[PDB]
Amino acid sequence: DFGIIVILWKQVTVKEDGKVPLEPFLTAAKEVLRVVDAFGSGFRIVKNDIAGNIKKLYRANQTVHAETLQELIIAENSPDGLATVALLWLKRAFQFIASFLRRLVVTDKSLEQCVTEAYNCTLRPCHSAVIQKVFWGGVKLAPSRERFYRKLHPDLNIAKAKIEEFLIELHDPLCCIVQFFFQRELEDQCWGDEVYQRKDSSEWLK
Repeated sequence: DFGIIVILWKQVTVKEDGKVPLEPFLTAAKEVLRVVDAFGSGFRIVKNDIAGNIKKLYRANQTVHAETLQELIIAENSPDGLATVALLWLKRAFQFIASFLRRLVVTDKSLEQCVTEAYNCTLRPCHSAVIQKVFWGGVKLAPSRERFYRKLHPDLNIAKAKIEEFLIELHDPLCCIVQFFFQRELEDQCWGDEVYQRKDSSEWLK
């Protein structure tokens, strides 16, 4: 039922006010772990990042009861806030996953090459030398594109189409959070994938 990731991300509606609803975001965030699981144990760092930071954002909102991500981060008003740090790293992980999957579905590069390029433009500068070496060790455990697709859905054509549909629905909420983190001067290292992060949520397809 991989296609549920598209439905859940479509529920993360960014309206004209440019705020991301918190509960729909976290519900859809958890589904991104499917993508990560299809890569396997070489994505342990990314997996634990995403899962740990989802849980921290629920914990950071337990008393604040913010309706939107922006409201929660504004409430904390600190770069060391527990939601603020958790969302920094969840944002970066989703910029990595978006870049990896964009390259996978638009190019004929190997899956290992797609993940290398994705890492390089997202999480790599955020990682110490020793953690980069752990990540490269996990990239050695990369599956093929086809194995990875089939872990998502047994039909390769459905897996590819649904990754593309997911990328469209991830785009606006993610790019809104990326912009917000610049507005608040919270992101100093990870710039992400310039093609994906263009304004239109389907520009990257071309």
